Amino acid sequence: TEYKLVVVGAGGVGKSALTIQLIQNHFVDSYRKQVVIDGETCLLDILDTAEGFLCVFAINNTKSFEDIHQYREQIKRVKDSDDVPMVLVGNKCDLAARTVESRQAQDLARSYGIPYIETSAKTRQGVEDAFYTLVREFR
Ligand SMILES: Nc1nc2c(ncn2[C@@H]2O[C@H](COP(=O)(O)OP(=O)(O)O)[C@@H](O)[C@H]2O)c(=O)[nH]1
Repeated sequence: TEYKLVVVGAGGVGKSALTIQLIQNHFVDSYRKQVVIDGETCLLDILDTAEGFLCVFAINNTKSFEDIHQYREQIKRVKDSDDVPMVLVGNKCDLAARTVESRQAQDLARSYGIPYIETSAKTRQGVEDAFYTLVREFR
């Protein structure tokens, strides 16, 4: 179950930090892990890049947010669908240096028909929520 939770974003947004937090539960390749989400026991196979896509930007990195659009166009163009499980993640919410406003990310996730989750991989704030939210978009 559950290919491939491909985690994709601009360098240094926190794709590695988020994933290892999920798998290895510590703040610092592919991973497979049996999880329970809303009662179901399923397998996450997670591709941390260097079926479902976790699209990550950093809330202090404006370029990494504007890159979101290219990732989306490349996803619609490869799955031939405007409904492929995908979640927009605003990482690094623990920082005060926010150049990307919550509303912007949300208005973008809106026009895509996809959820938006603000996260911190440093604190584990909202990490399960982001991945588990990606799985719920399959259902
Ligand atoms: N303050 C803060 N720093 C972070 C967060 N996520 C990642 N980092 C830092 O950003 C650096 C690079 O992030 P990384 O996990 O390598 O993202 P990746 O290169 O896209 O895989 C790491 O040294 C982390 O310590 C976060 O949520 N908050």
